[PDB]
Amino acid sequence: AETVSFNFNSFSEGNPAINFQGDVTVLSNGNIQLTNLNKVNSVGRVLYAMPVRIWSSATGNVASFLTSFSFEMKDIKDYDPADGIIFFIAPEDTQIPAGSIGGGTLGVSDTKGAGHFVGVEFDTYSNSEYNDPPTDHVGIDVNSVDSVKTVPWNSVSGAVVKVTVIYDSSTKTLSVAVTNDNGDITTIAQVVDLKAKLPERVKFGFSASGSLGGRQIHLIRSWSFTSTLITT
Amino acid sequence: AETVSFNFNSFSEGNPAINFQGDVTVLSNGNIQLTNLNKVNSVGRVLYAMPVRIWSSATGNVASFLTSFSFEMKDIKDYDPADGIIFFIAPEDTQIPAGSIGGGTLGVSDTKGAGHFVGVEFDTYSNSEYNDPPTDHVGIDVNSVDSVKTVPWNSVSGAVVKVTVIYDSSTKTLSVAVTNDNGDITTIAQVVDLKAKLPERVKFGFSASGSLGGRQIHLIRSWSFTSTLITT
Amino acid sequence: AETVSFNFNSFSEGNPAINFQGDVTVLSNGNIQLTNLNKVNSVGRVLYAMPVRIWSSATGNVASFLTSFSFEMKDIKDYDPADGIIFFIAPEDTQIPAGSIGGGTLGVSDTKGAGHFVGVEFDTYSNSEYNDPPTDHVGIDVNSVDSVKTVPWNSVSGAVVKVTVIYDSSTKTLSVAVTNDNGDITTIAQVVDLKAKLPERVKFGFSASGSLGGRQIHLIRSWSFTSTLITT
Amino acid sequence: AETVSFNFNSFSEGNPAINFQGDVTVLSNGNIQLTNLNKVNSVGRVLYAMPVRIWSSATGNVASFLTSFSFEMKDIKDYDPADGIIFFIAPEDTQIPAGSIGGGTLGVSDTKGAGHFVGVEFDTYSNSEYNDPPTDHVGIDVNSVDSVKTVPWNSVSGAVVKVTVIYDSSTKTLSVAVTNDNGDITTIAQVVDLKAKLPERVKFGFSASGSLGGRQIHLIRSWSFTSTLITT
Ligand SMILES: OC[C@H]1O[C@@H](O[C@H]2[C@H](O)[C@@H](O)[C@@H](O)O[C@@H]2CO)[C@H](O)[C@@H](O)[C@H]1O
Ligand SMILES: OC[C@H]1O[C@@H](O[C@H]2[C@H](O)[C@@H](O)[C@@H](O)O[C@@H]2CO)[C@H](O)[C@@H](O)[C@H]1O
Ligand SMILES: OC[C@H]1O[C@@H](O[C@H]2[C@H](O)[C@@H](O)[C@@H](O)O[C@@H]2CO)[C@H](O)[C@@H](O)[C@H]1O
Ligand SMILES: OC[C@H]1O[C@@H](O[C@H]2[C@H](O)[C@@H](O)[C@H](O)O[C@@H]2CO)[C@H](O)[C@@H](O)[C@H]1O
Ligand SMILES: [Ca+2]
Ligand SMILES: [Ca+2]
Ligand SMILES: [Ca+2]
Ligand SMILES: [Ca+2]
Ligand SMILES: [Mn+2]
Ligand SMILES: [Mn+2]
Ligand SMILES: [Mn+2]
Ligand SMILES: [Mn+2]
Repeated sequence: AETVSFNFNSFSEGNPAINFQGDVTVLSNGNIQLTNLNKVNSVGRVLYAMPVRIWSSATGNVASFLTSFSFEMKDIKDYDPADGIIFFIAPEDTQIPAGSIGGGTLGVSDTKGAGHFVGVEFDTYSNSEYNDPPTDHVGIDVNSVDSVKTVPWNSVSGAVVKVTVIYDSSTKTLSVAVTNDNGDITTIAQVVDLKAKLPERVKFGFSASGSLGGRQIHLIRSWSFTSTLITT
Repeated sequence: AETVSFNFNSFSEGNPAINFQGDVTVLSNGNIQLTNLNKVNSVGRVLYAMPVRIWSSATGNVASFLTSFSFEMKDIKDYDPADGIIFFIAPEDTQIPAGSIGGGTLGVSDTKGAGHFVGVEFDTYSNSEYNDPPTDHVGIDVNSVDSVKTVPWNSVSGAVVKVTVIYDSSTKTLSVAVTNDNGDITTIAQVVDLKAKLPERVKFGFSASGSLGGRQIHLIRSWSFTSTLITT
Repeated sequence: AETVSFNFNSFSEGNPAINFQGDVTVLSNGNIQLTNLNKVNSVGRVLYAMPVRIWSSATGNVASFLTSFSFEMKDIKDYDPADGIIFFIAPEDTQIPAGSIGGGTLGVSDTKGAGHFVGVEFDTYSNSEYNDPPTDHVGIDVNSVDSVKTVPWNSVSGAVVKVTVIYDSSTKTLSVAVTNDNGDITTIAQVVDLKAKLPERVKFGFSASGSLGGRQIHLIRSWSFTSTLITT
Repeated sequence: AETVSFNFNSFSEGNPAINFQGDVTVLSNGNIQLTNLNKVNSVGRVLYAMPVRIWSSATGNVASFLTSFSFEMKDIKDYDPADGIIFFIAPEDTQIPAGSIGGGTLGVSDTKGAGHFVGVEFDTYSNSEYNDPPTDHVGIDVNSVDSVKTVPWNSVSGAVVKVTVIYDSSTKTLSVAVTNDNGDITTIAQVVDLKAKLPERVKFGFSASGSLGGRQIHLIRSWSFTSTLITT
C-alpha cells in the first residue's frame, strides 16, 4: 500500500511541510491564524506541501483517508463574525482565485461561487447569493460554495471544535463528525466521486476569508492525516 | 438534543456502568480480556450498562453517533489465532445465545450464524459455513455473521489497533476506519437502517470467542462514545 | 566474535531463560507487570537468566550491543504515578538492595541512591534527594540514580513507548532513542566506559518501584537484544 | 515539536514522495534497484522528496533523528561485485555530480572523491585513491569518500542487511548498528556537527554505483524515518 501520514500538534514558521497562501500568520503559541484582521477581503490558506496521489489511472484505485483537526473562531469588536473556514482538496496547482473578493467565497471560489475543489465548510454568515441556509451550518462543497448538502450548526466564539472526516474509497462516501464544545455531535455524509472531480495528485489544506465589515479570528490548532492507496 | 457520552481509558470489574457476560475478565492493567484461554468454545461480552435510545417512535428521528476504541489480538502457542472481536449493537435484553458454540459465531449468533444485532467484526479465521472471505477481514454484519460486506485486513499479533466509527442518521451510513500498526488505514462503509433492524432502546458492546483448537488473546483497551438524538 | 541474541514477544512465568526478582508478575496477555499495586514499597525486577560477557580480560575489548523494547506506564486511581522504569546492566549476582525502600531508588539503589549498575531510566517522579530535574525525564545512570545526564520527556498514561539503544565499543558511546505515542522522538547519548565500571560478566534487565502514595502500572511488552564481542 | 516521519514497507512507481535520479528502477516486488547492470559507470539515487529542516537559524537547535532501512547486495556472473551503497544527507538541490565516473565515488562525489554530503557507506570494493581499507567496510563520510572513520565488515551476496541509525542533537553523535545475516552486529559512531556541514534544509536518500568491470545488484527493501526538531 502507498500511505501518507502526518501529525501537527502545533505549527512553526519555516517548516517545509506547510505552504502558506495569503494572510496566514503563525502565532507565538503554535496556532495558525488564517486572516488579517486589518485587511479588507482578507484571505489566508494553509496546505500540506506534498501533493498526495488520491487515485491512479494505472490501476483505477482511489485512496481512502482519515483526518482530524480542531479549530476555533473568535469574535472581535465592531465586525460581523464572518465568514468561516473550509477544509478543502484541490488540484496541485491550487492558488487563491485571481481577483478574490474573500467574504462568502471562503477563499476557494470565484465571485459567482464556483471553483475546482471538494471541501467541508463551517459557515458563519448567510449569503443569499450562494443559497446559504439561514443559520450557521456545516456543508459539503463540490466545485461551488452553494453546498451540495448542509446541516444546521452553531459557531461558539472562543469554543474549540474537533472534527473527524472519513473518506471510504469503495462507497465513495465522505463522512464528517463535528464535536461541539457542549458535547453534542453533528454529522453529515455525502457520496462524492473524487476520481471524477479531481486530478490524480491533489493538495489538502484549510482556507478562511473575511470582508470589509465581516471579520473574526480564524485559528487552526492541530491536524493529523493518513491516506492509503492500494498499490498495484 | 438528547446526548449520551462516556469514555474509558481503563476498565474494572466493579463498575456499575459495564455489564460482563461469559468468560470476560479485567486484568490488573485495566484491559478487558474477552476469552478464557484454556476454555473450550469460550465466549465473553462487555456492554455499556445503560441502554441508549437510538430512535424515537414518537418523532421518527434516528441518532447519529461517533465512537473510537483500541484493541489488541495476540497469539498463544499451539492454538490457531481465532476467532476475532465484534463491536455490536443489540436489543437491551441481549444475551449469549443459549448453547453457543463460540468459534465463528463470535458470541452473537446461533450455529447457523443468525441473531439480532448490528455489528462490525475483526475476523481472523475463515469459516466457509458463514461464507467467510479467505483472509483476515473487517465486516459489516446485520443480524448474521454472514457479512453484508467485508474488506481484507491483516491482524498483527501483539499490535495495538485503533478504530473510528461514524453513523450518519440522515444517510443512515455506517463508516469505519481502522489504523493499523504499520500506519496503513482500512475503511468500509455500508447503509444500515437502525430503525428497521433494531428497537428504540439498545445496548452497545464487544464480544469475542474461540473454539477447542482455535484460541487467542482478545483485549479491549479503551472506548469513547457519543450519540445525539434530535428531539424536534 | 562471540554473539548473544534473543527476542521476546511475550514472557511466561515458567521460563528459566528469565530471572524474576521481587513483586514481578506475568499477566495472561504475556506482559510483565513489575510492581504490585497493593504493596507499599513495591519493587520488581526481571533479568535475562544468562550472563553476557561484555568485555575480555585477555584483549581490552568491549562488546557492542543493540537492544529494543516497548513498555507502558498507566495511572491507577488515588495513587501518584510513580516512580518509573529502568533498563539496567549489573553484576551477575545482582539482587534487590537489602531493605529497599522502592520509590526514587528504582529498585537498583540503596537509600543514598547508590548501587553497582549502568542503566537508562524513565523517571516519572521528581526526587530532590537524588537531584532529579523537575519533570518526567530519561537519564543515564552510572552507579547512582543521580544521573550523569538527563533529558526532559513526557510519560503518557496508557501509551506504548518504544526504545532503541546502541552501545558502540570504539567510542564507548551509549545512545538511546525513545518514540512517544505522539510520533515525536527524544534522544540522549553519553560516553560510559563499560569495562572500568562493570565486571567481565553481567546480567541485563528491567526494574520498577513504587512507594506508599506513589504507584502506577509498569509493563514490559517485548524485548530483543544482540551483543557482539570481537575476540582478536 | 516539529516532526517528520515516514514508513516505506515497499516502493511504488509514481509516488510523489520519492524522487529518482539516474539508473533507478522499481521492481514488481516493491524493491528499488539502484543501478543498471548493462551500463558502464551506472549511478542510481533515490531521495525522500520533501526537504527536511534539520537545524533552525532562529533558535540554534539541531534535530535528532532515528532511521532504519534494509538493503541487499547480490553478485552477478562475470563482474566484480562493486561498488556499494551510501545512505546520505545533502543540500536540497542535490544532484548526481556532472560527468560522474560511478565506481568508488558512490554516485555522490567527484573524481577526487569530494562532494557536499554526510553519509554512511557500505563499501564493497577497495579504492586506493580514496584510501579505502583493504576489506569490505562501513565508513562515515563527511564531504568525501575518504572516510573520517571506517570499521571492517563483510558483504554477503544475497543477504538482507538491517541498519539502525540515531543522530543525537545535543552530543552530535551519529550512531550506526548493522545487523548481518549470521546475527552478528557491527557498530560505528562519530561526532558530526550537521549544523556546520549542511544547510538548514536537506534531503535524505541512498545512492549506489558501478563501473565497467565492477557491477552487482543493489536493492532497497524498506525505510522508516523520524526526525524531531525542538521548536519552542
Ligand atoms: O457583514 C458580513 C458579510 O459582509 C458581506 O460583505 C459586505 C461588507 O461587509 C460591507 O461593508 C457592505 O458594503 O456590504 C457587503 C455586502 O453585504 C460579505 O459578502 C459576507 O460574506 C459577510 O462577510
Ligand atoms: O508521592 C510519590 C513519591 O513518594 C515519595 O515517598 C513518600 C510517600 O509517597 C508518601 O506517601 C509519604 O509517606 O512521604 C514519602 C516522602 O515523599 C517517594 O520518595 C517518591 O519516590 C515517590 O514515590
Ligand atoms: O573492478 C571493480 C572496480 O573497477 C574499477 O574500475 C576499473 C574498470 O572496471 C576496468 O575495466 C578498467 O577500466 O580499470 C578501472 C580501474 O581499475 C573501479 O574504479 C572501482 O571503483 C570498482 O568498480
Ligand atoms: O481451528 C480454528 C477454528 O476451529 C474451528 O473449529 C474446529 C476445531 O478447532 C477442532 O477442535 C475441530 O476438530 O474442528 C473444528 C472445525 O474445523 C471453528 O469452526 C473456527 O471458528 C475456528 O475457531
Ligand atoms: Ca456563507
Ligand atoms: Ca470467521
Ligand atoms: Ca525520580
Ligand atoms: Ca570503495
Ligand atoms: Mn454555506
Ligand atoms: Mn467474517
Ligand atoms: Mn532521575
Ligand atoms: Mn570506502
